[PDB]
Amino acid sequence: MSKITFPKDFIWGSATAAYQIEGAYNEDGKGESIWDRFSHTPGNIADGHTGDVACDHYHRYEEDIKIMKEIGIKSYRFSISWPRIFPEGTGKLNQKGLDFYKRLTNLLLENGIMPAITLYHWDLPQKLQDKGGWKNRDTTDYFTEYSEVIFKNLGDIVPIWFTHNQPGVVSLLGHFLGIHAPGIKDLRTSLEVSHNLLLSHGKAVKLFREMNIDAQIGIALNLSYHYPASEKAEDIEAAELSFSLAGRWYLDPVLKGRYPENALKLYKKKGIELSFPEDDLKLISQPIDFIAFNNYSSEFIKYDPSSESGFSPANSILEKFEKTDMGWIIYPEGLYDLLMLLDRDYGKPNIVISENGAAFKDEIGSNGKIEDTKRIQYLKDYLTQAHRAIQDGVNLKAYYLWSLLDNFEWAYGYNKRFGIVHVNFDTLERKIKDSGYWYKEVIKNNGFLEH
Ligand SMILES: OC[C@H]1O[C@@H](O)[C@H](O)[C@@H](O)[C@@H]1O
Repeated sequence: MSKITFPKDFIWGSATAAYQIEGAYNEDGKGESIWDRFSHTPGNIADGHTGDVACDHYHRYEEDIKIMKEIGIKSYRFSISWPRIFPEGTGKLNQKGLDFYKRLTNLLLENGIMPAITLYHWDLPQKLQDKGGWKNRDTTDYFTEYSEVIFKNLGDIVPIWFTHNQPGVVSLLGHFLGIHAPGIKDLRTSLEVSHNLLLSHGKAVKLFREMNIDAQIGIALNLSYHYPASEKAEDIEAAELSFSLAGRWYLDPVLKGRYPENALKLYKKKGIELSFPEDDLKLISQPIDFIAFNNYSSEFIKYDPSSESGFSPANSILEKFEKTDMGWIIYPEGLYDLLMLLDRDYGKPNIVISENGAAFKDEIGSNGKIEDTKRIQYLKDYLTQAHRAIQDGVNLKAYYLWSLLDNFEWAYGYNKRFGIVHVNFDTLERKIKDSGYWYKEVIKNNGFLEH
């Protein structure tokens, strides 16, 4: 037996996103977002599910905060719905939308919970999409004007700020694969969108500094460790390319002020040679108080000479792993290896785990309990590896469990449950899962026992 104890001031949190939990999609003057439009189009979401009602958090936030206080989370990461603030993306401010998040933040503080705000978690106002969306560079200024309203109203009571959540998913799934809003399918557009997402991050950070906000700001990137299939140089180079086309396409601009050259080479080979102003990468790499990342699984990559990419997943390795209800492999060591790479490659930054969690099939037993043993095991195993990285010198400051509530899992709808709290989407009843009660004790004890 060994006792696992995290650092004295370690921040234990849980995370949600506005569109995934709030509902009230057309109430109090809120403007239509691209995810309203995407969800209302048949064939885009599993089972025709929508985020129209979701968890109805807009009306039940007081119950959800009381649940947060029972579990004892020290920080709550949520996102603000831009179209609740500016229904047209710019123009007239909707005070009613503002007052919602002002109230929500105030009750969180009154309940001893530290708020942590994501400014952009994919709900772009549809009016801005009608003018090109993130393909239009003007949208990066509209985002900064919206951030200024939030910074002015909440900046000096919210200690932790995330500009963007997973720009790489917005780019890849929303603008190349087209399976996320706004449903666009064009490689060049998705790369222009990637740049403008990053540029809006840099503009918001610059504004954050110029407003002298007494808080910390960062960005939340989707990151995984990409393992080479072997120690042969061809597989290492293949995994390096895979990473630079995924999370490192955003990591390197943010922390080093340059796109990865090996990924640029590939896009040039495909016929796409990118050209952005010199100062754009300066702006993108504004110093940030921490780097934050969402991690769930790991990749395993092999050299694939006859393919266009030059690499492919090492399926013979991947089939040895257990999988979650999402079909993702479970490999806890991948979180240690990822944390150690962040610490090694980027000058030992302060690091925040803005999301970690797992989806499993949930069952409400005859006792009313949800005995989600596999979810507990996932979290405990991944947290053990995060603790290991801390012992080896990584400046990991916070851990946000995805998610507080079962919610709208984008194109999967309500078919995938990530919560430590079960939500019945027909009755809106909340039931804390056994994983929620486990986390409650982890927080109280600042860790757990390993047998
Ligand atoms: O797949 C589960 C989660 O993926 C995350 O990386 C996204 O930020 C969440 O919005 C989503 O619910």
